[PDB]
Amino acid sequence: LDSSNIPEHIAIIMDGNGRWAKKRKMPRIKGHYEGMQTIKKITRIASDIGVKYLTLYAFSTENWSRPESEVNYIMNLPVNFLKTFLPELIEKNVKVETIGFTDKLPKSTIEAINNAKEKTANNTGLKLIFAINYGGRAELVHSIKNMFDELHQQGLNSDIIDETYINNHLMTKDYPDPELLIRTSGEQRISNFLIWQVSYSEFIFNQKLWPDFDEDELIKCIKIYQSRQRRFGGL
Amino acid sequence: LDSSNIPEHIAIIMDGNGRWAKKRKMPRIKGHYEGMQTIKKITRIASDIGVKYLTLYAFSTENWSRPESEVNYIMNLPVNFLKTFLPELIEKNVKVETIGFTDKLPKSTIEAINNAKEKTANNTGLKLIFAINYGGRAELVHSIKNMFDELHQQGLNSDIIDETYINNHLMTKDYPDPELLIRTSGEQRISNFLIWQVSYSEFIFNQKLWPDFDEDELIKCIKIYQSRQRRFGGL
Ligand SMILES: CC(C)=CCC/C(C)=C/CC/C(C)=C/COP(=O)(O)OP(=O)(O)O
Ligand SMILES: CC(C)=CCC/C(C)=C/CC/C(C)=C/COP(=O)(O)OP(=O)(O)O
Ligand SMILES: [Mg+2]
Ligand SMILES: [Mg+2]
Repeated sequence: LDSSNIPEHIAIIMDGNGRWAKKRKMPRIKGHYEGMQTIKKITRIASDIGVKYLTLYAFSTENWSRPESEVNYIMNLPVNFLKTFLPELIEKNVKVETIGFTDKLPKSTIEAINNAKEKTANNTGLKLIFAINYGGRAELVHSIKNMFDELHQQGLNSDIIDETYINNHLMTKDYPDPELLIRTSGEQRISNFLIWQVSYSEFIFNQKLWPDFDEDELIKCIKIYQSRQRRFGGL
Repeated sequence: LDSSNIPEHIAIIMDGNGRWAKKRKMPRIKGHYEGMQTIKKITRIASDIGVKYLTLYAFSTENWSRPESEVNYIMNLPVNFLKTFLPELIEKNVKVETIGFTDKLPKSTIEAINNAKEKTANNTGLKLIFAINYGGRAELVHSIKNMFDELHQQGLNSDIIDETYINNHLMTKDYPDPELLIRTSGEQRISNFLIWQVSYSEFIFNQKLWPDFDEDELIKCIKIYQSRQRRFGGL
């Protein structure tokens, strides 16, 4: 890797958990258990190579359509993840954050995530950002409702609204846009993830199912990214 | 092709014109001339197989950064395209439309496009939609400014705003979202194209440079699309 060109913000769509379990004739939830564990692997390497922000698509606003047993299992898994891994996150200087409508989560999940946020609030290393009950269209709807009230309450007109003003009212207002979006499993689509923020991101569609995605694969994606030629509409 | 599953709306990022000319040691504008001609090829096949909407990314809000000679050439090419091809568009029942901030175009280009719009306004076949001076972030900024005024002038609160209401205030309010987004040249990014509307589109990153993209290649992309398994967040 060119150590002077580590991306600041990698976003990942963690797809293929279900297929990983079905290849092994196991229930879909087993694939989610293993995908939860794989988050720990990827968090370690991203932190050790100096990525600043890692956003993971854990549960979309459309995933409520799935069987309740699967929704409940995914929504409970942060409790298991933090019980075993929070001490290492604190020691590695990682700061835990979320984006999405996290008030809809089980109360025990809200409590475990709030505890992890408070215990890492002053950490200055990798920001590990879980997008949970998150979707780009609903993010924009919410941000638009807030900008409408804010401008009216500040006695302002919509002439102030520009692309920059929108950036600063999104759930991702404190993060740069990702340079790199990775999706595993070989699907080629963004599925409502960060749709405003990925306007000029490089995309990598990695063929491994998420539970098989490991440190070496992350490094291979970064090396591919370092070969891309970004132009932002110019020459 | 499965004739019962022709996508209704294909969106295409027409990339690689510059590289096509540079491979031949020709100026970049020559590649744009040839890309203009290739639009005619693709319009014919899309219309003959029964695609309903074809949106082409002709000039982005970021492409103003490019050399003025190149911007002027691209902005003038619709005049040449319509002079030679408008009669065939009228006979093929195609309806010409645009999205973007088309008031910024040369006056002779505005006149030629307005003439083509008027002469095809009642056509019921393929909608051939040029995205010219178009970008998804600026589209959203403009739509947001309009929704803020509309709600205030109708004595409404922002509680009405939902994903549907946004769809109905975009430049693409009269089009379904594309099932398929194709980008030529092997770049893997969306570059501000239709960023709200492609939330669940299938992506195909075709390796041909745009002037080499032909009917056979379009049909191959549709056959790939017909093999994709779309899930919209569910199982
Ligand atoms: C700390 C924390 C957030 C833990 C929870 C992590 C976790 C298990 C997120 C689920 C991610 C998800 C919906 C993957 C999609 O694979 P898929 O089900 O679509 O797989 P398929 O396409 O092969 O069926
Ligand atoms: C009717 C009508 C709208 C005519 C005009 C069509 C036309 C020539 C559009 C230009 C499309 C464009 C900016 C392609 C990008 O290739 P690129 O310049 O980025 O190629 P490169 O990446 O290989 O340099
Ligand atoms: Mg999936
Ligand atoms: Mg290009």
